[PDB]
Amino acid sequence: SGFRKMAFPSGKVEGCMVQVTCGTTTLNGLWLDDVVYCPRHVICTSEDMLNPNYEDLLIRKSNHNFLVQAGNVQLRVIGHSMQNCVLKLKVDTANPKTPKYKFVRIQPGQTFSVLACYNGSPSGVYQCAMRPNFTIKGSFLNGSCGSVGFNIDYDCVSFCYMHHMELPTGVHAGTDLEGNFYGPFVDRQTAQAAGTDTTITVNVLAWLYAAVINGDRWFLNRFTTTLNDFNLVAMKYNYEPLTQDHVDILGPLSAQTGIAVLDMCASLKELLQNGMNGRTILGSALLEDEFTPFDVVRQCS
Amino acid sequence: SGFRKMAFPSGKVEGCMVQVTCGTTTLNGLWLDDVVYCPRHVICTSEDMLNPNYEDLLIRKSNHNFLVQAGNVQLRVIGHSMQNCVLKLKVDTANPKTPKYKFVRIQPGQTFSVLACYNGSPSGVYQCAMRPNFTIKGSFLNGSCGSVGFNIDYDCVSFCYMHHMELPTGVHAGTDLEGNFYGPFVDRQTAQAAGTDTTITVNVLAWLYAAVINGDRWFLNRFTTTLNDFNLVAMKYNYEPLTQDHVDILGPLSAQTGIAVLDMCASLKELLQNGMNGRTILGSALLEDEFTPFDVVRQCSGVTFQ
Ligand SMILES: CNC(=O)c1cc(Br)cc([N+](=O)[O-])c1N[C@@H]1CCCC[C@@H]1NC(=O)c1cncc2ccccc12
Ligand SMILES: CNC(=O)c1cc(Br)cc([N+](=O)[O-])c1N[C@@H]1CCCC[C@@H]1NC(=O)c1cncc2ccccc12
Repeated sequence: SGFRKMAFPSGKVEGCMVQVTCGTTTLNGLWLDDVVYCPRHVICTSEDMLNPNYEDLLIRKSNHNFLVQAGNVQLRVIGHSMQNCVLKLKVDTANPKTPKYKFVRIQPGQTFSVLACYNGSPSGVYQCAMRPNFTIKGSFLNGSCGSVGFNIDYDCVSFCYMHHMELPTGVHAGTDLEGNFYGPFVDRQTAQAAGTDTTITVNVLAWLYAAVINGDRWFLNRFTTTLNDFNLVAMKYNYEPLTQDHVDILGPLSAQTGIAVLDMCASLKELLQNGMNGRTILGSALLEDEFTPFDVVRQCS
Repeated sequence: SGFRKMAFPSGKVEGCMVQVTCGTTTLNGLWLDDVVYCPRHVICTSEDMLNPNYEDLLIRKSNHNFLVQAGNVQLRVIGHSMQNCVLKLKVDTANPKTPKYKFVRIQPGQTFSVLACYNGSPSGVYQCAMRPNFTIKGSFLNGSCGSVGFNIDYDCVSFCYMHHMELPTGVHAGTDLEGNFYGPFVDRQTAQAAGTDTTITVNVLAWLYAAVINGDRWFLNRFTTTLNDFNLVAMKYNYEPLTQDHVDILGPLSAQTGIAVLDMCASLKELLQNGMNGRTILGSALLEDEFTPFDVVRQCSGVTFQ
């Protein structure tokens, strides 16, 4: 028992972290097989960032203009290309520590583990959720670009995020590993306000099921609601509307606990309307929305 | 910016995790050089657990009763011994992925990362604190015994915890890597109770400094308090007494923020008495006590590891 914010073991990703330097600009890269992936803004100077022409900036660089270092050892570049917002550097050798991997584009509300790196060396590993406004509330400092987010399934690493920037509100924005940004953000130094965020309804429901599994059941009530009646309450408290696909994804947790999803929604409605009255759920005084149903299943059997 | 419950990179420890099977029992072992360390209760049947005599039960086993697998490679056991509550199995082959390591016994309130493993496979990593009652509030299922907790200094892994059991109240208990339990617990299926816990004060102060570093300042005030006056309020709300040593280790965070420790203590005193008035600190409606001053510095300055 117990329920913790748990990241995947980072070893398989650590073996892929390199340093990428173009001019004086240096950030982290992801070395998989014979390709190194990193944010394309490594080819920009600070003044370039205000209004970059990435296609022009790329021709004025060359294979020799890229300095890739794997553990203080330099790698040699044999090719350069740009796919959306990621730079791809073909190198001399396939990484011998390349894990079984895929590139995936996650949906908002899905979670993943981030390996925060600086100069190609890891600082820490933590769990994040792709927020409905396509930011993530990460922990990143200057030099962290190129750090990646990932999930690990039975020995295959699914890379889903590469870090590009911190917005003025302190949240983070990035691309998938094909270089397409999550959300409407762009790799330019310009006003880009993230839209207002919302609470991930299905994740909050997943976490309440985790609480019931761990013995917290004071919030269960005898009432029920419909999907439409619940969604009227959700919009009032800035919760994502609940869909039938979300109900189905909670099916495993509803079956293990015997609590129907729309019954749990009735419990959630009361929690939104009345608060918690000085109680906690899984040690939290607030409703937690960065655990997916699959995150709950993994820890809660 | 941002502040997360952040674990160490686990790769170095992942390379040491093996599976240990004795009879119908399988749990995790830690393979360092040519030795595998694991909970000694792997030699017990369920009936043995009610009142085991480990010295007798170990005399009754042999090298061949132990099946050790590192991934898909079987390792052959050439010796078995017991050091307190840990079993030590000498194997023919040294782990080529053995990192620089030490075995340390941590103090209550200190933090570490747990690499949750099952059948020798790492499943997840998270940060936890050694609670003042010498339990940890972990996330563990059946088969997790032998999972280890650790810290990393540059390239050296300091192992400090090996998981042995879940108490009936749902918290977790274990040993250092010399086999000595943290707390008054024993590896026996018998009535056992953890003592009453307290809040780790120096960690709450560290976390408040992390909040200021991240721009949360609404809880700051113009007052300062004395050590004694604070401790009078702290002990009344089940907080650990604040010591001069705790003030000194908070020094870097105090200097980086320009907020004196006893100045922050005035904020903590008001927070303990009055709550947050519907506000949050680093996204939490409660005071967090599982970040040490060193954890805060490591995360907010970008300390890295091999
Ligand atoms: C801060 N400002 C922006 O992050 C930013 C904002 C916008 Br709008 C657009 C871009 N853009 O287009 O690349 C940005 N990235 C910067 C531009 C050049 C390359 C990388 C730069 N950022 C980091 O190094 C960085 C990453 N993570 C957390 C941080 C925390 C503190 C300081 C810096 C970071
Ligand atoms: C649950 N019960 C106890 O864990 C327990 C309780 C007491 Br009282 C004493 C011991 N003791 O003496 O070892 C215990 N360990 C068990 C006995 C034999 C060896 C390993 C056993 N535990 C696990 O497999 C385990 C570990 N962590 C979380 C779990 C969650 C659910 C189920 C099992 C676990």
